[PDB]
Amino acid sequence: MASKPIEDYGKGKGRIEPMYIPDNTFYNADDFLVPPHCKPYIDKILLPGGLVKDRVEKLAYDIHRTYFGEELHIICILKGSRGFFNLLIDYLATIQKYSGRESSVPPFFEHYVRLKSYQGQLTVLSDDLSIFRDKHVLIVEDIVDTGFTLTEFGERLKAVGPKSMRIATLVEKRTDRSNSLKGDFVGFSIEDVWIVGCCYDFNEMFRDFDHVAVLSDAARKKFE
Amino acid sequence: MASKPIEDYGKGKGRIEPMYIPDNTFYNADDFLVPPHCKPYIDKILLPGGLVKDRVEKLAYDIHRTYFGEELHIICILKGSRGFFNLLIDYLATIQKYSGRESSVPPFFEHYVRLKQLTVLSDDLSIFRDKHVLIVEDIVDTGFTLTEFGERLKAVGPKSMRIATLVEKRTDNSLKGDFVGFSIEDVWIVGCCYDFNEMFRDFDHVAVLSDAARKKFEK
Amino acid sequence: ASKPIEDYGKGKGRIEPMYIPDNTFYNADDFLVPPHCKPYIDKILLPGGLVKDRVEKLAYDIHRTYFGEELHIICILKGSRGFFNLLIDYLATIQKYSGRESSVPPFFEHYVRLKDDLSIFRDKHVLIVEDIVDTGFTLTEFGERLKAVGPKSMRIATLVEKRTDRSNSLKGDFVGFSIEDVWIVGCCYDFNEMFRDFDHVAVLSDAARKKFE
Amino acid sequence: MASKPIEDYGKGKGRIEPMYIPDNTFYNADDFLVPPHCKPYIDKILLPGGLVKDRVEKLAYDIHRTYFGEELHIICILKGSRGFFNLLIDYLATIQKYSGRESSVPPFFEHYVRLKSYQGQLTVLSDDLSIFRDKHVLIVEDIVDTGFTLTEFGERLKAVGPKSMRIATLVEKRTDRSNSLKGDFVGFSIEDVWIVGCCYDFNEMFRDFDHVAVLSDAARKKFE
Ligand SMILES: O=c1[nH]cnc2c1ncn2[C@@H]1O[C@H](COP(=O)(O)O)[C@@H](O)[C@H]1O
Ligand SMILES: O=c1[nH]cnc2c1ncn2[C@@H]1O[C@H](COP(=O)(O)O)[C@@H](O)[C@H]1O
Ligand SMILES: O=c1[nH]cnc2c1ncn2[C@@H]1O[C@H](COP(=O)(O)O)[C@@H](O)[C@H]1O
Ligand SMILES: O=c1[nH]cnc2c1ncn2[C@@H]1O[C@H](COP(=O)(O)O)[C@@H](O)[C@H]1O
Repeated sequence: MASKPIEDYGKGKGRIEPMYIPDNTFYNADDFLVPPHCKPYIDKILLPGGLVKDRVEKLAYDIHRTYFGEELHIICILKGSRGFFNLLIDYLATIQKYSGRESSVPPFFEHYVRLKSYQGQLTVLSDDLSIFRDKHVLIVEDIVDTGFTLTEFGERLKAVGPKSMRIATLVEKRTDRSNSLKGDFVGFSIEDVWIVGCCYDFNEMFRDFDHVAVLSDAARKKFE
Repeated sequence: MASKPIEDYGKGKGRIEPMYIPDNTFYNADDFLVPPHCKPYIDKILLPGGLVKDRVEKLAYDIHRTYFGEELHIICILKGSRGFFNLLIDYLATIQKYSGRESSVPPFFEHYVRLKQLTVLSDDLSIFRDKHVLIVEDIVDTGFTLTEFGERLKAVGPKSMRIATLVEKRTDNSLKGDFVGFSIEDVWIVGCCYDFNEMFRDFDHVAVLSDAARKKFEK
Repeated sequence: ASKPIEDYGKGKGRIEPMYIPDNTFYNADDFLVPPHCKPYIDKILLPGGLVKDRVEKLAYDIHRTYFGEELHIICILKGSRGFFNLLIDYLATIQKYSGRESSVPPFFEHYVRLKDDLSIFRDKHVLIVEDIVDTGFTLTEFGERLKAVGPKSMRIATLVEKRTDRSNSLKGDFVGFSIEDVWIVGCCYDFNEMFRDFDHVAVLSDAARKKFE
Repeated sequence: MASKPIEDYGKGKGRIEPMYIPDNTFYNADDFLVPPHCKPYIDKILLPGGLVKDRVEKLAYDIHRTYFGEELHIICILKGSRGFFNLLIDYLATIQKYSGRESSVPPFFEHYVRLKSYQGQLTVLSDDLSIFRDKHVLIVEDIVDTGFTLTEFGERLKAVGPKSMRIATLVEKRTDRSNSLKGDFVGFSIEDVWIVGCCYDFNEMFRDFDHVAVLSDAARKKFE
């Protein structure tokens, strides 16, 4: 199960389709507890924080099944993936701990990279990538929009010759701006809106909000 | 904030309206991790367990503001309300522990009653005379259980009486809670402590009772 | 898997509990204590997180013992509410992530209170969940009434057992901790209905006893 | 509350003393659920994972009081402080959300720096540190042993002229090798032993184990 041709990277071949959130589907912010610093700026909730956690649990189970009994090197793309990545590795460990079928291989080995995208150029702040040579690698990203970040990071990783490369992203946007790259383990498919909350930011703001929400015309102005 | 006329009980007067879940609107069970004993029987998830939790956090916040600084007696109607009740008391305690404005009264005093048509079995209610009482119920359908118990509780002379219920069904008129998580369509739900002949309580999400479920578990 | 009725209360074949030595405690000032409890809590015998870590292991032991079997778990209200809710969360999660699949639910829950119809427990595997065993009187007497209905098997899960001077003391089958003989409050444990919502297991202090007697 | 002379960095001046764990005081591993990959190696548990969580809640409350009202920039020292830092920011956000207060300022601003120490040399992998000029900065670290890493990193951060600089560390060791640096928000004071578990590693092993254990002889030999 862990094996996968390197050329399938970014194709999402053989993936389990993500949960589909239809266009214009939102919950009211007023039905949730919204902290004061966020209250003026949040109107519509796309993904309740608890719904995110439920979905991440299923993804972790899918990931556990793929890499069962294999060494798994998981890369957190900082800053955005922090929340998703921390949830995923907590579930991977717990699943492994309670599994009725045991292994002497740890559930994962964690790695961190900082990607700064300019759409154009991609900056990388990370340790040497040669460590990934011959490893099963799982890249964790918060959201895929155009696909640029993961495509060019993907080429830089293929150069060191990993054993396999897969992508986990919490959300994928349905957008005409996409280069067609898709993830292998995807939480949700959403319409083309800018989201905030649950680590998603807008100019470094709103990461601590517990739910995934849509901007607000209001908020774009005060924080642009 | 805590005072309120006893005859307002069951009217939902001045409440914050619940989250409205439109008819025929569900998540696909295949998008969630479903345990093997439930796999064959769950197809439509009405309320993900996380959505439940997020909503209960908000109700606990509304409850905390309603009884702030007041002695609050909360009654759990067993067995169905235990998961919501347990979630609610956990948020109440945490909200009070992290509050700026401090207090010497505990966040709640807990009490338990059970079901028998079923009615509540509640060992000597005279301890509720002159107390602020909050009754916690898993779901309100016809409103019979809460109406019948509410009359018996009124008889001991509580200081106030309010209802928290996770879900209220839209069914043909009717008793309403004060702190209500969700308004849903008139369907039978299982999971998250909701049962169908004692089955499905431990499933983590709120699902619609399927045909397969009904046929397998019908008494 | 399931066992002789006469072994009830003996803890026969059990895994001994974590043994907390006499006079061993944490300082309450190292923890966050809410204002209603702060005047009264000084010594923490069991941090709430240690209770949760230990309940995880007991739930795993219970999962193993009843694997594949229909398990009816009885919660002795009100004190056992915290422990029982922890236990059933873990039992369900362990089953859900096991992957070593089973069609029976992880448990069927049941509730009893202190001063009902036990007939439903005839021919059932029963686990009685109790918050703490002190003299053992509560579980001895309840056990005799449950034995009268003819359960298939009976075992006891108790979060704590006190070390008393009593001989032939009732022992549980899945026990979290052995502690010194002192009154404890917090984590659902009470003193005249006070302190249940505090997050940690504390020793009842003199101030607490005098204030809440 | 949040102001403090830059010269006091590393002195733990005016701090709330940590929980003191006496020498040779531990829990037995058999009383906990230990996953198959760790089972042969864990004997002694110094700090159950749940005791860590309860302690970090108190430390989060202390931090919350210290920076109440101000903009707090908290830096996660990768990789070891990942789990501590994640717990910390969860608590800070939850504390603020439930507070009587109605702040308009977010509970924190997150930042990540990977440090690699050689006792010597210190490699700093991060985004530009000059964004911390005139900010209240809290450095989050997993454990202070010699104090070398935080002394050297402290000097590199003083060069951008932060408004204040404090240190949160989950554990500090009672050692002979220490240069005397001590943290301002410290969870525990422990005897001088190597610890693994709860993100603490021994050559990149054991991070996912849920409890803080002492490195055993079986672990050393196996992972030396
Ligand atoms: O809706 C959004 N909210 C917050 N960040 C986003 C959003 N969409 C894209 N991004 C950011 O842009 C990066 C990837 O964009 P891509 O390279 O166009 O696929 C993510 O890793 C995020 O940092
Ligand atoms: O859809 C359902 N699923 C599970 N239990 C239900 C459902 N609808 C009603 N009940 C049970 O019926 C009891 C009382 O309903 P009511 O008295 O008609 O309002 C509730 O306390 C529930 O536990
Ligand atoms: O130290 C204690 N704190 C709180 N309740 C206790 C304590 N010791 C005994 N109890 C209560 O007394 C009952 C057990 O007493 P026993 O029958 O003497 O074993 C339990 O149901 C508890 O709820
Ligand atoms: O007992 C230990 N277990 C795991 N890592 C440790 C231990 N002691 C020190 N370290 C690592 O060594 C780094 C440097 O500690 P220093 O000696 O104070 O510079 C810390 O940030 C830890 O990551």
